[PDB]
Amino acid sequence: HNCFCIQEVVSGLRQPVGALHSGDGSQRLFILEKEGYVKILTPEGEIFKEPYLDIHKLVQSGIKGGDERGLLSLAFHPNYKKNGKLYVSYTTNQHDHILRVVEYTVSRKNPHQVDLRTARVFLEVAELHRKHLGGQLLFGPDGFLYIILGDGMITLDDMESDFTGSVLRLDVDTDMCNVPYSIPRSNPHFNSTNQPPEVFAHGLHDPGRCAVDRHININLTILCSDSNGKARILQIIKEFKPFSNGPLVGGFVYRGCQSERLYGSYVFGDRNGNFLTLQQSPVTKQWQEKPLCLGTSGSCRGYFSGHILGFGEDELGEVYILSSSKSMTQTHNGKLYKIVDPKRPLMPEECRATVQPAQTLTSECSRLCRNGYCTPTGKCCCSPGWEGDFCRTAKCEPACRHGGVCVRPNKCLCKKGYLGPQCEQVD
Amino acid sequence: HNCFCIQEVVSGLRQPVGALHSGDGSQRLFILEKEGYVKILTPEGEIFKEPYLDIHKLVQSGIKGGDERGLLSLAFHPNYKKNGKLYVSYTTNQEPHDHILRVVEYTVSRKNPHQVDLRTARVFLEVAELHRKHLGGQLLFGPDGFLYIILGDGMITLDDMEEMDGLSDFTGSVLRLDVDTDMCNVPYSIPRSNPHFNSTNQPPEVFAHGLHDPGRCAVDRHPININLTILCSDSNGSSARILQIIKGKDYESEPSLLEFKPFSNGPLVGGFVYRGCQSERLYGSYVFGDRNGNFLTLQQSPVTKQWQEKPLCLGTSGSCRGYFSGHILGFGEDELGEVYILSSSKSMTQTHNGKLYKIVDPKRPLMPEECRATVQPAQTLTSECSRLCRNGYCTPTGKCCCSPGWEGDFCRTAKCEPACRHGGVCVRPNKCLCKKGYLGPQCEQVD
Amino acid sequence: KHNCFCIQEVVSGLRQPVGALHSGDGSQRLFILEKEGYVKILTPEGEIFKEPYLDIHKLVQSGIKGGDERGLLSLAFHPNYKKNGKLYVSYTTNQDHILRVVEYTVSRKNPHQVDLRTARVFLEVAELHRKHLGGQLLFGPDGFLYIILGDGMITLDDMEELSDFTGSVLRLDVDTDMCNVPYSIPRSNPHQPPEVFAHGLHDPGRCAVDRHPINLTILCSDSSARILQIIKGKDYESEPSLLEFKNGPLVGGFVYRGCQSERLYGSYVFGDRNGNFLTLQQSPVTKQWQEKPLCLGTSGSCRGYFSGHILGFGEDELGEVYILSSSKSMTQTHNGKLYKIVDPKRPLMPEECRATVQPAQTLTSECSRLCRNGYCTPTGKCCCSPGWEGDFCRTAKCEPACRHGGVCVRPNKCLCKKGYLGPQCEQVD
Ligand SMILES: O=C(O)[C@@H]1O[C@@H](O[C@H]2[C@H](O)[C@@H](COS(=O)(=O)O)O[C@H](O[C@H]3[C@H](O)[C@@H](OS(=O)(=O)O)[C@H](O[C@H]4[C@H](O)[C@@H](NS(=O)(=O)O)[C@@H](O[C@H]5[C@H](O)[C@@H](OS(=O)(=O)O)[C@H](O[C@H]6[C@H](O)[C@@H](NS(=O)(=O)O)[C@@H](O[C@H]7[C@H](O)[C@@H](OS(=O)(=O)O)[C@H](O[C@H]8[C@H](O)[C@@H](NS(=O)(=O)O)[C@@H](O)O[C@@H]8COS(=O)(=O)O)O[C@H]7C(=O)O)O[C@@H]6COS(=O)(=O)O)O[C@H]5C(=O)O)O[C@@H]4COS(=O)(=O)O)O[C@H]3C(=O)O)[C@@H]2NS(=O)(=O)O)[C@H](OS(=O)(=O)O)[C@@H](O)[C@@H]1O
Repeated sequence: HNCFCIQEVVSGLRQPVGALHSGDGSQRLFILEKEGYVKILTPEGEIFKEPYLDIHKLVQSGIKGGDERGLLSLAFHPNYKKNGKLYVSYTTNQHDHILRVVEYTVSRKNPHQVDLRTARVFLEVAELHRKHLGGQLLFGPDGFLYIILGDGMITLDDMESDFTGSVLRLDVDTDMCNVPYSIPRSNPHFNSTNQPPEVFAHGLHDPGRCAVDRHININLTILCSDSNGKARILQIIKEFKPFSNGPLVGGFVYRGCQSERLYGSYVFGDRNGNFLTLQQSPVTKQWQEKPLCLGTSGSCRGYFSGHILGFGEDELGEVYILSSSKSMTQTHNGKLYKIVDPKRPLMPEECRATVQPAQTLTSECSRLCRNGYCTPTGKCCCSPGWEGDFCRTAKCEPACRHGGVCVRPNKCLCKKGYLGPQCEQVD
Repeated sequence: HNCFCIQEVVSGLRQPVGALHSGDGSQRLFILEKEGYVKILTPEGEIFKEPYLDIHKLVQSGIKGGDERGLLSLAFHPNYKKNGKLYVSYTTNQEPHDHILRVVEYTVSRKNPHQVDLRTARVFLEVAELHRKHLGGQLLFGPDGFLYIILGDGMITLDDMEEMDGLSDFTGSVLRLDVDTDMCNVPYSIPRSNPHFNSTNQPPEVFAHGLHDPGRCAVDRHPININLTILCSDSNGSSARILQIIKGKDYESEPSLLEFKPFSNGPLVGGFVYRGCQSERLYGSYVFGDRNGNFLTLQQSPVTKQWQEKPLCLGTSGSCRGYFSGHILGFGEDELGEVYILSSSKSMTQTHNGKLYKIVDPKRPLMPEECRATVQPAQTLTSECSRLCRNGYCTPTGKCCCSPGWEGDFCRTAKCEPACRHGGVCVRPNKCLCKKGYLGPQCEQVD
Repeated sequence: KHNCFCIQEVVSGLRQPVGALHSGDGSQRLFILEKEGYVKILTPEGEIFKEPYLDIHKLVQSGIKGGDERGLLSLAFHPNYKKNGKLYVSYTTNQDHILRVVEYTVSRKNPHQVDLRTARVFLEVAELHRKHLGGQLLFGPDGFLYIILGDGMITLDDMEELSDFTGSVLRLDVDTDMCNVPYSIPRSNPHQPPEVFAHGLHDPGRCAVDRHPINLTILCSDSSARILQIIKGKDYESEPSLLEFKNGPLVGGFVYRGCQSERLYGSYVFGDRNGNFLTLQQSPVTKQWQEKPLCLGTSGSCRGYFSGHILGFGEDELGEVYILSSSKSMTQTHNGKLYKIVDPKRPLMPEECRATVQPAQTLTSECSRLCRNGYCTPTGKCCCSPGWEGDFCRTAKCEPACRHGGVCVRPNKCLCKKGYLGPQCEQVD
């Protein structure tokens, strides 16, 4: 057989929706739980007791299976190793609910938990329903943040926002302390003032997890599965197939090292673990499906528990399955499964990488900027009432007098003998 | 009424940390900048363009407020007018540890009395440091002629010591070295009066220990039947305490000479003993002050011999004002004995506008008849050592210590080992200039 | 150099300071004059108020070239300013140009700002050139206003006309009740136009004015150096200096009547552009004038020099004197400085020189409180605007008069009784 196999890595999870790495060399795997938690899995296989991110109070999650509200996606800044920037999309309530896209920053004190005080709202998408929400975040090799939103089943209500069913592309590397993101010049509606500049492409309804090929001859490829009504696949570069009888969870482009034959393949799978591969003809540019099969080889088995909720990718490129059921949710037993090529060793010699354990932030901005926030580029944006280079000097208007010092905004520390808000009074 | 006043002398300084004179009669004031500069203020009120000392590349200085790294202290040898010797303590990181607190000896340029010859650096001590607070390192000479070094505890915990990675037996102690030595191996010798000079357990340099985060210490010279008095402010952990320094005491287990809750604007920056001339009433008094210019006087009860704090007030009299800009960073004393405060703020640092302020007694003239002194302008080095000793270094006493490969009274003759042969001349150490007919590194072979 | 004085910097960041003075209201404020047309307040604690005391830089024509004397020239506070808030200002404007002397009044709402609407033009002297302008304002111990004007004109220019006032010392009485003319002529004036008290000056520096003398004394410098004593009805053309001395010509002078310096009391001090000072003192024995040099020397922080060139002098309410300096370099950098003269032989605050600040109060006179449709004379009489009459000008005047019992509410506006129409209620309905 040419089949692959599924190996259980961890269990005891709650409604896992995805997993990914930070690209800092630490080979940590960050697991997303719908209720609003992000947990760390170390390379030795331990789950840290303290969540990396706990926002379950902010997050509105649904009870019933099929309620898509919750924590949707996470993307680490391409330069997270130096600036500790990460991005999160979740649902909350204030007009049913509102889909947020927020930036967070890792604690300068602890590289394994996020400083919750560093939240910055980037986008707030008004939502009217609880399905077709999308919410995937990813960075392209251009360095830009892509946001993939469903349509939220809005149509006649649209006549009465404007971001649903589109792929947004923001530039998070801005110096303007006014706006959290700037629009890249390449966007199709930059400075048009008729369509939103953030919109890069539209027309999505209920997209699954999109496969992201990163490859020279082409910069970036995003393939999405989509099921408006009972499936179709869509390409964004720099209707694609008549397959039937499926509802696809999503897909990935395998760039791992354990499987030689799977390299470069687009893999898609449905709720029940039926996997297919997509192959484009370089000659005819037409897409074709071949099933990918699972079979048991010792410990790694040709099956897994429950239903697929999302996919994972570690820093070495190996891909994962995240599963749960209605039985596994109340029992608090979601699982993380690795996809293995049983034809190949578990650690082929060429696939070894040395763990570089995660270090605290070393950048000049995080170290000295305290009365404001740090942009991903490093500019320290001061809070109101501060103006230093790192916002360390307070502003007092009117100025402190009789030698007073402006210690905090509009607060004068007077010398003995001088009173009043600006030390203007004598005796 | 009975207040003092504060007079601005110069501005445009960069994070000044202290000021002092060289005792050579020139009435120059040397101002210390944290980033690693020493500037000269002439008696006529001029700041020289060229710094007296520029070691800002050597110096590791800190950005954060509360980051104490930088140029810490300076002390002129008691005989600087004759030998041009000065001592400097700064933090650097060029040699495990966080940074290293060095105490170095420099010597004024023999061509220019207003610049120090940077090539004459001699490292005396290198104290490994682990943190960036409680590390203050004040340098001063007592009337014994010895160099006192006052080091904080560098916030080094007891478990840090159990590894003894960087020896740092010196933190939290007062070191006392004898710099007037002739041994060219060691830079300083230990005075026999030291309490541990033979003890193989305690360090011989340690004169007293038990300090944590001491401010600038007041140095009375009695210029009261005792030879030496040194008072330091100290923060045991907030409830500021003041300490008298006497041979071989441990100030975790020694009574603090006074304890008073702070004024809440800041802990005590430090203090001085006023031996100036402009103010009659202030003579002999111990003054201490906090970050915000709250000044105290220490007065002993003749009845109980107990010390007590008494406040001093500031008030405006024309140009002389009862306030000043920013926060106190350090103190100053000129050659006539008048005391100064150096101030800066967060706003004054980026503007590069630290200031030097003179403390004035407005009840007295600015130049009372008796306080007049004649300026003796600084002269270049005339000592026999600086003039003739060229292949080595000069000890503060005058002995010329040769570099490896040199000998002579003033190290003027090179050494060749093995010696040059057949009339050859030893021109540089281990280089023979042979006469024609004789070859080889020592002219040993005959042709 | 045992007897020198010293210079202590008080404030900087000024722009072309030309003088400083106090208001004699007990507040110990020091009012600094900036050439471009500003007057700034320096508090005794050494602060400069953000808002100027007087901002007339739009009205003022000031000069660019070094040696162009146009700008704000002088300021003098009325001797009773604490009660009536009257001040006088001399500046140049061009509507070559015209040297104006105007009266202002401190805002009834704010004692630290001048009500710009209370201007009263007293004199308008036509000028033809930009040098030799003088224009010093001062009140003598007689209570009269003295105005000291230079002359930048030539005889050919006189015939082509305009100013009967240039090169004279005018003496006006500002304490008048006549609402027609802003000033009346004192009977003692030698009555040249009646305003002239003495004439014949050319290019005078700042004149010293002694108080606490039995006599009246005003000394002026004039262009080795020439100094003049001013007396009623005197022609100073071709008149010798009091003494011969001798280096720049003299900027001006003052009489030290301060308290910090014992030895300097009663002396006249003069200085040139570069800080070379001389002193004139009358001998108590023979009443004769005598010259003594005054030197500057460093005493610790107090220094025997200063930056740039002297532009004018200052005097605070306690009588201590000041130097105002700038250079061609300090003007572009916008860094003029105010320097205090100190006697280092004496304490900075001698026991006997202490005075308590009486902070400035809003106007309390009956006139400023009740006179609303006119202006207040320094005496207290309320002078009505056209179309108003009465003790406090509170009753409007209607011409022709209102008829049929109508009430004259606003000037030439009748409030008619029911049954009567028209601008004077002349028509019956
Ligand atoms: O403000 C205030 O005040 C408020 O507050 C609050 O409140 C709330 C709360 O909260 C909640 C809770 O909470 S807690 O606390 O408790 O936690 O509650 C509430 O609410 C909620 C609830 O729930 C309710 O209400 S009440 O009142 O009632 O209670 C509601 O709910 C709802 C929902 O919402 C809806 N949805 S939507 O979307 O529309 O909106 C619905 O649901 C439905 C649907 O359908 C679904 O869902 S989802 O999610 O998905 O969307 C589900 O479904 C299901 C079904 O039904 C079933 N069936 S049965 O019959 O069994 O029943 C199943 O399935 C099935 C079927 O049939 C199929 O399927 S399908 O898809 O098609 O449908 C299939 O078929 C099959 C067959 O069957 C066979 N045959 S036989 O015969 O044998 O059977 C064969 O043929 O085979 C086939 C196959 O086929 S295929 O497909 O495969 O080809 O299958 C079957 C089976 O069985 O298997 O199942 C499903 C699933 O399930 S689950 O579990 O997931 O669910 O569901 C449904 C139902 O209905 O159930 O509806 C619901 C109900 O409604 S009513 O009417 O009732 O109203 O609402 C909710 C909400 O959310 O709200 C409360 N309220 S109150 O007022 O009451 O108080 C809140 O807040 S928070 O914070 O919480 O948020 C709010 O409200 C406010 O704020």
